[PDB]
Amino acid sequence: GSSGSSGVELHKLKLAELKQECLARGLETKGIKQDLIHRLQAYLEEHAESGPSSG
Repeated sequence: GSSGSSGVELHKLKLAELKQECLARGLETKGIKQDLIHRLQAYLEEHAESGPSSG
């Protein structure tokens, strides 16, 4: 409505948060912050729910 935030970003999440997400998903919680995020994004894009059909 006002002064709100529409859209979640992994970056915002801390190292502990990123690792937690990977654990629940069942991915490798190894590497650094970038490693966790990169893996999360790759998985999201691959296991995309809605079609990319943009426009």
